[PDB]
Amino acid sequence: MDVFMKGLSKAKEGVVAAAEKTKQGVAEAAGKTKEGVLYVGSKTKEGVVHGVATVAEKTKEQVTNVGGAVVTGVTAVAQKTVEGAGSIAAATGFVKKDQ
Amino acid sequence: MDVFMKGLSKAKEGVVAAAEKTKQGVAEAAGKTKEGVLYVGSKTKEGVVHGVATVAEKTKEQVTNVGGAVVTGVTAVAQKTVEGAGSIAAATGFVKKDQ
Amino acid sequence: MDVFMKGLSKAKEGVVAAAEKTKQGVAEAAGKTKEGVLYVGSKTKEGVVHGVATVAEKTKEQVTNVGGAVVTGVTAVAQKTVEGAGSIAAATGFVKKDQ
Amino acid sequence: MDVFMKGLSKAKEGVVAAAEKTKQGVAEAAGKTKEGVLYVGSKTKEGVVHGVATVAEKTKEQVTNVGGAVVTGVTAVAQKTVEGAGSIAAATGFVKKDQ
Amino acid sequence: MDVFMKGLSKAKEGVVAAAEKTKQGVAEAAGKTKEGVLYVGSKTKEGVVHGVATVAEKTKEQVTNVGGAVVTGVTAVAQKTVEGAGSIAAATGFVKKDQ
Amino acid sequence: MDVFMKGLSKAKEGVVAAAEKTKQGVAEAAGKTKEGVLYVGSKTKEGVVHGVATVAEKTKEQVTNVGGAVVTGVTAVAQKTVEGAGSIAAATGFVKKDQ
Amino acid sequence: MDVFMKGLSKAKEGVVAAAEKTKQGVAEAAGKTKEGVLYVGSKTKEGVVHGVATVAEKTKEQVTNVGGAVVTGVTAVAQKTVEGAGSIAAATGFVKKDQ
Amino acid sequence: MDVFMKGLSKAKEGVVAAAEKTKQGVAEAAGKTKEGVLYVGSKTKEGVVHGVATVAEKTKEQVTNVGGAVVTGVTAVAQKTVEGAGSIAAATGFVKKDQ
Amino acid sequence: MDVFMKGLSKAKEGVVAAAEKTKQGVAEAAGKTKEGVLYVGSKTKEGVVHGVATVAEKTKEQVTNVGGAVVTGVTAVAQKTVEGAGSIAAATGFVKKDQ
Amino acid sequence: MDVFMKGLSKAKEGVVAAAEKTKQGVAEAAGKTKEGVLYVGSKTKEGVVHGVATVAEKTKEQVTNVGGAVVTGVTAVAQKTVEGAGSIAAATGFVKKDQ
Amino acid sequence: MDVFMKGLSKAKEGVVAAAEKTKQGVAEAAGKTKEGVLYVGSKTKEGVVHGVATVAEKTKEQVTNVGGAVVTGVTAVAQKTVEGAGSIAAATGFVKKDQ
Amino acid sequence: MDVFMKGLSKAKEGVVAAAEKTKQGVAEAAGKTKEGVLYVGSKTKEGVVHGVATVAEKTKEQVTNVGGAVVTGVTAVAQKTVEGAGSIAAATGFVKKDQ
Amino acid sequence: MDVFMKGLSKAKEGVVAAAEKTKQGVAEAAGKTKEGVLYVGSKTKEGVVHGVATVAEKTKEQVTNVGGAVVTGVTAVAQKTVEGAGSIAAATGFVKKDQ
Amino acid sequence: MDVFMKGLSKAKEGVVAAAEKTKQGVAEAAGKTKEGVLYVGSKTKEGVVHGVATVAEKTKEQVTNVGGAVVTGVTAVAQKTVEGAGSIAAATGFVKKDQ
Repeated sequence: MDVFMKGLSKAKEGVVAAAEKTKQGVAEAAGKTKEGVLYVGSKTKEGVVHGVATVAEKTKEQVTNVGGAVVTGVTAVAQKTVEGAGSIAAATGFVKKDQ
Repeated sequence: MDVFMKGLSKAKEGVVAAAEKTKQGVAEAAGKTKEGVLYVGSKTKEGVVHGVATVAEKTKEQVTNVGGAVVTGVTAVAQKTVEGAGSIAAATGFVKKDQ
Repeated sequence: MDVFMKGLSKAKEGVVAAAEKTKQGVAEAAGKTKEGVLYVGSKTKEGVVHGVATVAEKTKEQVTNVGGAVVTGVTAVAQKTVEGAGSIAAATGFVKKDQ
Repeated sequence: MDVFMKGLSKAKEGVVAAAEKTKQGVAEAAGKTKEGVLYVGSKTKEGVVHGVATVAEKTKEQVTNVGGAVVTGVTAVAQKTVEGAGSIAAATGFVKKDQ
Repeated sequence: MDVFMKGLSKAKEGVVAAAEKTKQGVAEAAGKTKEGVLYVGSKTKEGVVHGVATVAEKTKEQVTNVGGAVVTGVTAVAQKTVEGAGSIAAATGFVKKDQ
Repeated sequence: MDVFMKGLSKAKEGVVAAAEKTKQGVAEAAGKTKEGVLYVGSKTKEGVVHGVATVAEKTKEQVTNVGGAVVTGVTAVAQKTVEGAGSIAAATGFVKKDQ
Repeated sequence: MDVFMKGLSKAKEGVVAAAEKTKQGVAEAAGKTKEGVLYVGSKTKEGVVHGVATVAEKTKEQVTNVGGAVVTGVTAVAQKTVEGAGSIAAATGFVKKDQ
Repeated sequence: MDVFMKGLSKAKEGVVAAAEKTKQGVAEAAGKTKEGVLYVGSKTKEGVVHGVATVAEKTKEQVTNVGGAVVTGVTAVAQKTVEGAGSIAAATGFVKKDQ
Repeated sequence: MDVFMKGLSKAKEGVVAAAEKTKQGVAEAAGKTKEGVLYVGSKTKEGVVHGVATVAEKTKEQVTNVGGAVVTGVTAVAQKTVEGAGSIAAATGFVKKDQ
Repeated sequence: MDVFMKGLSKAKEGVVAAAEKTKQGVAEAAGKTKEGVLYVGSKTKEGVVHGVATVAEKTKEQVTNVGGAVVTGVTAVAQKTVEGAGSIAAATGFVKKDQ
Repeated sequence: MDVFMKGLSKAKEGVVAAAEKTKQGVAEAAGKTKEGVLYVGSKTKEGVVHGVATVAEKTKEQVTNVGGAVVTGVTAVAQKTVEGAGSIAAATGFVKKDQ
Repeated sequence: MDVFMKGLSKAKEGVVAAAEKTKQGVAEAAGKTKEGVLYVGSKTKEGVVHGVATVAEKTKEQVTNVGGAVVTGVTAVAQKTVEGAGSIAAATGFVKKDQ
Repeated sequence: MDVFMKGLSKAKEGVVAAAEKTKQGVAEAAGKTKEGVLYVGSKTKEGVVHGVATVAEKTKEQVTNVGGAVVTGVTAVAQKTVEGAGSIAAATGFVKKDQ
Repeated sequence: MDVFMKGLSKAKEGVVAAAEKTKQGVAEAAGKTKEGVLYVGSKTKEGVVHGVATVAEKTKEQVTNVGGAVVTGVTAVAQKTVEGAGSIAAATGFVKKDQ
């Protein structure tokens, strides 16, 4: 009863190798990001509103604007990022050369 | 009953190698970020509002603006970041050469 | 019953190697950041408002602006960051050469 | 029942090596940052407001502006950071050469 | 029942090595920072306001501005930081050469 | 039941080595900083205001500005910090050469 | 039940070595700083205001400005800090050479 | 939109009369009793247990006894309560005699 | 929108009369009692337990006894309460005799 | 929007009359009693326990006895309470005799 | 928006009359009693325990006895309370005789 | 928006009359009593214990007895209280006789 | 917005009359009593204990007895209180006889 | 916004009359008593203990007995209090006879 990602559970010998997120001449934007997160036997409440109550004995109008989580206005621009000749962006996980 | 990521649980021999987030000539922006986080047997409340109450015996209007979590205005710009010739951005996880 | 990330639990021999976040000619911005955080058997309350109450016997209008967590105005700009020839940005995790 | 990150729990021999956050010609900004933090059997309250009460027997308007945590105005700029030829930014975790 | 980061719990032999935060020609700014912090069996209250009360028998308007934690105005600028030729910024964790 | 960071708990032999925060030609600014802090079985109150009370039998307006913790105005600038040729900034954790 | 950082608890032989905060041609500023602090079985109150009371039988306006902890105006500037050729800033933790 | 019991809502003339719970030579017992109760726009939690958690890495048995509300042992006895001759127990709601 | 019990809402003339709980030679017992109670726009928590946690790395048994509200042992006895001749217990709500 | 019990809301003329709890030769007992109680816009916590935590690294048994509200041992006895002849217990709400 | 019990809200003429709790030859006992109580816009905590924590690295047993509110041992006895002939216990609310 | 008990809010003419708690030959006992109490905009904590902590590195047993509010031992006895002939206990609220 | 008990708020003419607690041949006992109490905009702490801490590195047993409020031992006895013939205990609220 | 008990707020004419606590042949006892008390905008701490701390490096047992408020031993006895014939105990609130 094992839960895992990117690995080995029961092996006499093992190798885990990785190369991630190599960037050259890049423009990036993000509102909310979650990377490498584990939840085990826990509660979680994010961007939550419980109760809304609007009561009036006499009035003209009543309105309500309620929101849990909101993301607006994400922009990314890139112009002429790479111009040099012979630019190289390489990523390798595992190189094995034995004699 | 093991929970894990990027590793080995039961192995006589093992190797864990990684190279991450190599950046050259980059522009990045973020509102909220979470990396390498573990929750075990815990509570969590982030960006939460519990109760909203609006009561009036006599009035003209009533409005409410309620929000848990809000992110606005994220921008990234890059211009002519790389111009030199022969620029190299390399990432490797594990190099094994034995004799 | 072990919870872990980037490691080995039960192994006769083991090696853990990593190289992370190598930056050259970069511009970065962030509102909130969390890296390498562990929660075990704990409470947590961040950006929280419990109760909202608005009561009036006689009035004209009533409005409310309530927010738990807010992030605004994140910007990053990069211009001509790299111009020298033969610039190198390298990251390696583990190099093994034995005789 | 062990909780850990970047390490070994039960191993006859082990090695933990890391090289992190190597920066050259960089501009960085942040509002709030948390790195290498452990919570065990503890409470935590950050940016919290408990109760809001607005009561009037007679009035014209009533408004409220309430916020738990707020971050505004984060900016980073970089210009011509690197111009020298043959600039090198290298990061290595573990180098093993034995005879 | 051990909780740890960047280390070994039960091993006959072990080595822990690290090189962190090597900076050259960098400009950095931060509002609030937390590094290498442990909480065990403790309370914590940071940027908190408990109660808000606004009562009037007769008035015209009533407003309230309440905030727990606020960060504003973080800026970083870098210009022509590196110009010398053959600049090197290197970081290594562990070098092992034995005869 | 041991809680620790950057160390070994139960090992016949062990070595802990580190080199941190090597800076050359850098400009840094911070509002609040916490490094290497331990809390065990303790209370903590920082930037806290308990109660707010505003009562008037007759008035025109009433407003309140309340804040727990505030940080404003953090700036860092760097210009032509490094110009000499062959500048080196090196950091190493552990060098082992035995005969 | 041991709580520690940067050390060994139960080991026949051990070595703890560190080199930290080596600076050359740097400009730094900070509002509040805490380094190497331990709290055990203690209370702590910093930047706290308990009660706010504003009462008037008859008036025109009433306002209040209350703050627990405030930091403003932190600036750092560096210009042409390093110009000599062959400048070296090195940091090492442990060098072991035995015969 | 009227909700009521034992009464009149819209009537030019009305009469409400009642005689309740007339007891003679009686024995009564009760565990929990609720009489004449109104709930309007409210929450209510009585005899509630939220969460049950039983976790063991190694053990022999584990059992749990959980209960929300429990009533036990209610008894009533009456013997020869009434022996006098001509005992009367009368109840009347409304007697109207007009001339 | 009126909520009521034992009364009149909109009537030119009205009468409310009642006679309740007339007791003679009685024995009564009760554990918990609620009479004439109104809840409007309120919370309520009575006899509540929130969380139960039982964790063991190694043990033999573990048991738990949890209860919200408990009532035990209610008894009432009556013997020869009434023996006099011509005992009267009368209850009337409203007697109207007009000339 | 009126909430009431035993009364009149909108009536030109009205009468409210009551006679309650007339007792003769009675024995009564109670654990907890609530009579004539109003809750409006309020919180309430009675007989509550929040958290239960039982943790052991090594042990033999562990048990817990937790209770919110408990009532035990209520008894009432009556013997030969009334023996006189011609005993009267009368209750009337309203007697109206006009000429 | 009126909340009331045993009364009149809007009436040209009104009368409120009551006679309560007339006792003769009675024995009464009570643990806790609440009569004529009003809660408006208030908090309330009665018989409450917040947190329970039991932690042991090595032990044999651990038990806990926790209780919020407890009532035990309520008894009432009456014997031959009334023996005189022609005893009267009368209660009247309102007597109106006009000429 | 009026909250009241046993009274009139808006009436040209009104009368409030009451006769309460007339006792003859009675025996009464009580642990805790509350009569005629008003709470408005206030806090209240009665019989409360906040935190329980039991920690041991090595021990044999550990137990805890915690209680918020406790009432024990309430008794009332009455014997031959009334023996005289023609005893009268009368209670009246309002007697109106006009000419 | 008026809160009151046993009275009139807005009436051209009014009368408030009461007769309470008339006792003859009575025995009474009480542990704690509260009569005619008003709380407005105030705090209140009665019978409260905040923190409990029990820590031992090595021991055999540890126990704790903690209590907020405790009442024990309340008794009342009455014997042959009334024996004279023609004893009268009368209570009246308001007698109105006009010519 | 008036808070009151046993009175009139806004009335052209008014009368407040009361007769309370008339006792004949009575025995009474009480531990703590509060009558006619008003709290407005004040703090209050009665029978409170803040912190409990028990720490031992090596010991055999440790126990603690802590109590906030305690009442014990309240007794009342009455015997043959009234024996004279024609004893009268009368209480009246208001007698109005006009010509």
